[PDB]
Formats: sequence, C-alpha cells, structure tokens
Amino acid sequence: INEQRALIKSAHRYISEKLEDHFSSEFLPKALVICGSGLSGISTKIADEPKPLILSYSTIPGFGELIFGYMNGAPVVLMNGRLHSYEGHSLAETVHPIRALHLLGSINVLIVTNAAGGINASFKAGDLMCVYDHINFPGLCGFHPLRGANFDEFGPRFLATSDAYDLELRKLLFSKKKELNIERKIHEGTYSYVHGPTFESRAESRFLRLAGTDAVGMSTVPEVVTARHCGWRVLALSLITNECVVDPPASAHDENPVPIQEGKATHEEVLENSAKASKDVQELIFSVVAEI
Amino acid sequence: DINEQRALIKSAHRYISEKLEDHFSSEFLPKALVICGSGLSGISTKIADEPKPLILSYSTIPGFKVGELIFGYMNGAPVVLMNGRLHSYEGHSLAETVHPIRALHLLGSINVLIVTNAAGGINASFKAGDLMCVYDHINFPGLCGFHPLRGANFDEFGPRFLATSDAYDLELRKLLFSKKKELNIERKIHEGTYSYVHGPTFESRAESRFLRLAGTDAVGMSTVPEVVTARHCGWRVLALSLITNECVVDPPASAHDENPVPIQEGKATHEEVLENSAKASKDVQELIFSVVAEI
Amino acid sequence: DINEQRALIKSAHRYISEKLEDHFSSEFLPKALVICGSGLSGISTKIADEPKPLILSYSTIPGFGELIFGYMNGAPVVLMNGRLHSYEGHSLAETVHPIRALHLLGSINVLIVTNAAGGINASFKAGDLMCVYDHINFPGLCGFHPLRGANFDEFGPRFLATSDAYDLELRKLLFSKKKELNIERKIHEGTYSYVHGPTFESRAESRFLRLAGTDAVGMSTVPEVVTARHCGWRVLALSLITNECVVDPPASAHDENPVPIQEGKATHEEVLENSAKASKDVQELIFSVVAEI
Ligand code: HPA
Ligand code: HPA
Ligand code: HPA
Repeated sequence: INEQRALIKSAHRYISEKLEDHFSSEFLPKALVICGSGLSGISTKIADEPKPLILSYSTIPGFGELIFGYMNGAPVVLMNGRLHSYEGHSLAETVHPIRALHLLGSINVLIVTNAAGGINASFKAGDLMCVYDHINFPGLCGFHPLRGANFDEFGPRFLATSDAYDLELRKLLFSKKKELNIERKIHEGTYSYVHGPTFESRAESRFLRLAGTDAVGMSTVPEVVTARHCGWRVLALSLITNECVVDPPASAHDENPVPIQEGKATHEEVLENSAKASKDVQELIFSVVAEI
Repeated sequence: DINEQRALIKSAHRYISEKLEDHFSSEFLPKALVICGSGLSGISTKIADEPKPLILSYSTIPGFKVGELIFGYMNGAPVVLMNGRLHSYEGHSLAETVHPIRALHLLGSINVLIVTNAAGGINASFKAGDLMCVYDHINFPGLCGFHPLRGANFDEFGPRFLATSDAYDLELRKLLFSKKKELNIERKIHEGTYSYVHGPTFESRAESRFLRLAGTDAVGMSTVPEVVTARHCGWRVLALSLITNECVVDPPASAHDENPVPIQEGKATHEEVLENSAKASKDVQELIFSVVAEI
Repeated sequence: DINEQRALIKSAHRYISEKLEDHFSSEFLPKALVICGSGLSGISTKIADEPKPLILSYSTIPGFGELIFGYMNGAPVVLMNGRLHSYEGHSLAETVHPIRALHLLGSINVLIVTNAAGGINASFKAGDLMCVYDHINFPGLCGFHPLRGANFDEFGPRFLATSDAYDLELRKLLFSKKKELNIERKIHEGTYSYVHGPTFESRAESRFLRLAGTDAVGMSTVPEVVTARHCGWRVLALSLITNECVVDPPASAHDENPVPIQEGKATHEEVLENSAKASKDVQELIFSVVAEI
C-alpha cells in the first residue's frame, strides 16, 4: 500500500505542477468526466480561452490523455482513455487516476458514461439509462477496488454503497434533458457490473434480469466505488447499445427454430449505437457541468 | 506450494503443541475452537483462572499473520479461543485466513467449531439486536473461485470433494436453542441462511435485494471459509450471527419523486455495527459459555 | 504474460505438429477435439488400429494426461484424456492452453466435451444426460474468466458473444443419433452452470442456482467452451447427471421429526458410480456423432 501511496503522490505532484505552469490563474477542477461511450468528442466543447491543457497518460506517473480546461464556464478534468478490468489490469491501476486527482482538492463530482446491454424488457437500443443503483458482482466475490489495506486518509474501511448515486445530480440531468428538449429516452435503473469480456449468454441475461438488473456493462462501478470512497458525488449515465438476448436458444426438437445467432451482440453494434447517441450525451453532459 | 503450506501448518502445530506441554500440568486437549467475532470480544474473560490459561499471540506462532489464541478451560471444558481473526478484504489469502484451523486440527482433539460474527439483516423480519443461528450458507466468492479449498487437496485432512449440504450440525443447533431457553434469554434467535460476501463495502440496495432474492437471511464478510475448512477437517460447526443492522433494500429515490427519501437515510455504518455488537455481547457470551460445557 | 502464453502455445504446437508428421505417413488434420471427461474415459478404445494412433503424454508437450491422435469412426480426431480443473489451482490460461495449442493445427472446427454434473432441475435424475444448449459462467461474471487479459487477436474478437455458444445442428445430430442408436436413457436439453468447486453445493447454493435458471451444475467445461468459441469452433457439450443436488431446506432445530441433514449428500463415490453406468451410452453416442461432424 505504501508504494501505491507513493505512486499517487508522484502523480499528483506531476499534475499540479503542470497546471500552475500552464494556467495564469490557479486551475481547480470541480468535476472529473470519464469520457466513455457517447463522450468521445466532448473535448471539442472545451473553451478556447483560457487555453486548455492536454497531458498524455504516458508522462503522468501511474497512468490516452487528461484534458484540463473550461467547459460551459466550468473548470473540469476529462479522462480520454480508461483501463478496463478485463484487460488484465488490477483494480488499483484502473482507479489510480481518481485517487491521484483527488489530491488536487477541488474535484467533488465524478461524471462517467459507458455502453451497456439492456436487460430491462422495456429498454431499446439507443435509449439511455441514468444509474441510480448498482450490483458489483466481481466485488461481492473478491474482485474489489477496496480490497487490501484501507487508504485511511481517503475514506472509511467499511464504505456504504446504498447512497452511491447522488439524487440531486440525477434531477439535474433530467432537468437538462427537458431544457434541451432532447427526445431520447432516459430511464432510471440498476446497473450491473460484470467482468466481461464476453457478452452475456441468454441464461446469464435471464439471471441478471431476475437479480434486478436493468442494464449490464463491463466497467464504471469500480470507479464509482472509489470516487465514493473519496467522498465524491457521482453521476453515471449508461448508453443502451444493444438489447440483451434472453429467450432460450432454439431447441433441437423445434420444427421451425429461431437461429441461435439471431440478434447476437457485436462490438460493431456497440460502436455504431454509441456514435448515434453521442451528440445527445455530449450536449446533456455539457449542460450539466455548468451547474455543478 | 501445498508443501510450503504444509510446512507452515506443521511448524505452527509444533510450536503450539510444545507450548501446551510446557504450560499445562496435565495434557491439554481442547474439544472446541471458538472464533470470537462480534459479541464475543469479552468471552476470554470467562476462561477459568485455574488452571492458568495459555495465551499465544499470532505474532509468536508460525504462519499466523495478524490477534491471539487462548487455551484454557471454559465451564469445565478445554477450549481454544481465537481473538482477532483475519479478513480477506484486508488482503489476506483464504489459505492464510484458515491456516489456524488446520494447525489446531493437528492437536487431534478438536471436533467442534463455534463461530460468531456480525451480519446485516436481509430477511425483512429481522431487526437490529436479533441473533441468527446459522443452518445453511451461500458461499458466493467460493462459487466464483475465491475458495479456501482451492489448490492441491490436503488429503491428510479431508476429501478432494467436500459436501456442504450438511455443514451446520443439527444437534448443536438444538443445544443452542435449549440453552437460550435455559438462560431465559428474551433476545430473538432466528434460524436461517448466511451469505458470505467479500466486502469491505456494505451492500447497495440492489445488492441486498439480490441477496434476499437468492435466499439470504443475513449477510456478512466472514466465517464461511472457516466453516468450510472446519468441515473439510471433519469438525462439527455451530455458527451464530449478530444482526447488527437492517440492510437497506428499497429502491433509492427517483429523480421524478416530488418528495424523495434521502438516499443516505438508514445507511449502514461501522459505528452502528460496533454499538450493536456491544449491546448483544452479554447474551451471546452467556449463550456460548453454556453451550461449550455440553460439547 | 500474454507473451509467455503465446510462447507456450507456439512451442506446444511445434512439438505436436512435428510428432504428427513423423508418426503418420499421411498428413493428419483432426476435425474435432474430444475432451474425454466423464462417461468418455474408455472411448480411446474405439480409435481405429489403422493407421496406428499417436499417444502424446502431457509431460512431453510444452505447457501441458495424454493426447491421442487417430481415426474414430472414419474421422480424424484428437482426444484429450486428462483435463486441468481450476479447483486444483491451475490458472484458466493453463486449463484452456490445449485448445489454443491445437487450434494452430488449423483443422479442428468442433469441440466435443463431456463432464459430470449435479442435477439442479428438480425433474432430473441421476443417470440422465443433458445436452447443453446454454450456460451460466458465474466465475466469469465475477472475474475468473478465460479471456481475461490482453486479447489473442490471432484467434478471435475482444468481445465474444455467447448467446450462440451451443451449435443447433450439432445438438440435432446428437438427438438424431440417440434415436438411431435406440438409447432409452433420457437426454435433457438445458442450462449448465459452471462453479469453481471443489465443494459440492449447499442446499441454499443449489436453491440459488435453481432460481438463477440452472438445470445442471458442474466444476468444469465452460471455460473450454468459451475458449473454443473464441477460436471460432462449434461446440457440442454433454453433461452426465451423476447425482441429484440436495435443495430442500435443512432440518430445523424446532422440528419434531427432522430429516437427517446428511441424507442423500453428494459424494465423489456416487459421481464415479453413475459416470460408469452411463459410459457405454455416452461413448456410443459420441462415436456415432463424430462420423458426421
Ligand atoms: O450486452 C452487453 N453486455 C455487457 N457489456 C456491454 N456493453 C455494451 N453492451 C453490453
Ligand atoms: O450490512 C452488512 N453487510 C455486510 N456485512 C455486515 N456486517 C454487519 N453488517 C453488515
Ligand atoms: O453436485 C454437483 N455439484 C458440482 N459439480 C458436480 N459434478 C458432479 N456432481 C456435482
């Protein structure tokens, strides 16, 4: 833990010095925006003045790029590039940026998006889901970002997660949907984090629905839990990029079977629907960030 | 590396056995191991002063990591107490966590594990302050690969494939309820299923709802690896959970609610767990003290 | 680490390939890998004497129990006799290594795999078979996943669908051969749940598995299935129901005439006894199926 602490310190030391050298007045970001699915182009919405700062991950200790600048009048930090647990990284590596950035002392809000399969039978690809709760499946079984010695200078040994998704931020999001007259459906529901990288089988999706899942994805919950451990408020927004297949597969006894490949999830589909929802998601987040 | 685990178990047992020989006048053959989790932090005081008990710090015993083992007579019965158990969420391997059970099994006399812990109430009828006699468990991490028997089998202790459908001895549970009645303890003792989850987070609302749906009556971050290991060694097991808090299961306030309930309302805290553990300690302590005397 | 796994896979394939070329006078291109789990331990005896089969002990193959290469019912196959179960402490990469090594031969397009399983579906009886047409990979959902790590781009996609994991035509082939062979043994079609083991499930765990949609539970096979699919192979999976899981709640301390909690408990002895009983049928089924893959 003591070496993790050193890495986090070194990272903060590097970042804060770049900031004070780059910005005329002290740059104190209010929000970290993990620019996942839907948010690939929101950095273009960063204001020209003051000139934004772009730090490559490669030059930051423990860390793709961080972008520092003003967005709709508000000072933010953007993460373009994230580490997914299915790539083999430890969860400490995944959430290192949150802990490093916490040391700036100004960030109080995490805004994070991701792609997700719709488990709720009412959801359609293209819909969004504002996350109000989650199930951390890997967390229940030992794959937990807080496993190990507690970072006492950050948060408590035992962290409650029944209050993870700030109600006021969710109300802010829906007020901006209405204000912008965005017609895209925004559900409110439970996000289940599963490790991946497989898409769910039919039986797995049926299990997840039975378990109370509205949408399933392969990221975000470790970052949410770590941000909550640091005391941050969290807004999480899922893009429903595909409808999960839940019907039993064709029986060998069926006269006219539905092909088992029919409607199967693909990364191509995820990418295509992420791009379609991108303008709405970026404009929603653009509006929300000003009022934080 | 089962070899190196074996070496650790053997050296720990060597150390313990030799200390017992040096300390006690007569041979000391404990019949039970009591793991003193929540509500049992004080039961070491009930160990008889005569003959003088032996205290072994985890720091002085091989393989033990930290915490102490206390060897003595409780209510006329020779026992070993474990104070200061290890937890997986702290980063220890499950091997490290259950190592004490294997080391103590080599004394050849222990045939019962008695374990206590704190648990969140998942069953809607449970209240803070209630107890739950455990009659079944769900080993969630174990199903997924975080399992105390993972690795080469300790064939000198038990079978490669261990049944767990019979983990919680019926006669010991009946004894528990007998003593409850004998002691006139008015505190409720439920009978139910304990689910082991890794922690160290308290469950989200959806997580608790999932646990409830899966058949959980109480949830905690300990005990099941020790139970499974004790069963692999062929011991009987009595497990008792302190319901320290009622898990929040209702959905959080909707952004569309005009009169939303604060999402932090009723949130679990370690402070509440400690406070309720303490309020229950007297009853839990008298209960176990009474049980050990009748095997 | 993917560097190391790739080196092992390359070295294993080279060793196997060289042995095949020396051993068989004609080029040997197996079309199926048969993982000879429960019910299949004797199927190697149905390998044709001519051409003489090649047996490769695991201890001589890099990264690897024996591999048997030969002709079965006219078809070139490789048999895995010996598998590595995760509960023994092996990584999932080591467990599925043979599939990636053998994929480099460039001819296998089908995995046939058997295993023993506990019946979770209340209608299943010991002695029944279950043709798998879906699974739940509980360990995989929670992080214990054979594709965890950098992706093997040479084999398949970063993100793999598993809603189509159990080939329909192969399942129809299996049931056709059951009919043709006049096998009266029941063959269910349902969902296999993989759990780590090595414990047999508690009553509460089985009850949980049942409500999750499990028909049969076992401690193997799903990581192999997922890996074969990642390689683009078709999969036929067949479980032997070797015991009926204990699911009823245990006796209450308040019961007057409690049912003994030990009654009906699972034992490895029972698993092996029932695997033995079903073995003739399972071998006859797989033998006839490979002729048409
Ligand atoms: O169907 C899905 N499952 C898991 N993660 C996902 N991310 C996008 N779609 C999915
Ligand atoms: O709510 C809880 N969850 C998990 N472990 C616990 N130990 C006491 N309360 C709880
Ligand atoms: O009951 C069982 N559970 C898990 N694996 C099994 N393999 C055979 N029977 C079982």
